[PDB]
Order: sequence, then structure tokens, then C-alpha cells
Amino acid sequence: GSSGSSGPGGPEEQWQRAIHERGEAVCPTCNVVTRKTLVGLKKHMEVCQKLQDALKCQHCRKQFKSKAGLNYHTMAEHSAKPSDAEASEGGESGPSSG
Ligand SMILES: [Zn+2]
Ligand SMILES: [Zn+2]
Repeated sequence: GSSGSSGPGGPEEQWQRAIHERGEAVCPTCNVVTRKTLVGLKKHMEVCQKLQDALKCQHCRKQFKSKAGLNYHTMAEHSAKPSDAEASEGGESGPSSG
């Protein structure tokens, strides 16, 4: 005879073990979310990554804890681009009839 029962605790194993150990499990990325950091933890991270990546420059790859601050820096350090967007705009017509 061969068998084996299963039992997947859930996506709230490491985020929970810390809730009863230290207190709450805030976002390990920005560290900002609901008070229970349980429901607003998975629903938040959704954009978290989307935002973090954005704020994080590409030419320098520096993290900025401020959207407005990044805009300034970008231009400040990275004002001009090492590549120009080819200017190829043609093909026009003039429809005229009754
Ligand atoms: Zn986050
Ligand atoms: Zn930069």
C-alpha cells in the first residue's frame, strides 16, 4: 500500500508566523500597507512592483522614494538620450469629390 495526504497551509505562512511573532507583516518592499498586513498585502503588492520598477531609473538604476524627485533627477543627470528617434513621417493624400 502506498499513499500520501497533503495540506498546503497557504500563502499566509511566512506573513503570518511574523504576525504572532513580531506583530504584523508589512510589505517587505516599501513597508507600507494595511494594519493587519493580511488582506492589503497581496492586493497591494500587485502595483507595488509595478511602481517600484518605475521609480527605479534605468540609466543609473537608482531607487527613489519620491515620484517627483525622480523626474528632476532624470533630466538633471539623464537629460539627453544617447539615441534619437528617427524622423520618418510621410504619405499624405487629399480626398476631393461630391
Ligand atoms: Zn509594497
Ligand atoms: Zn537615473
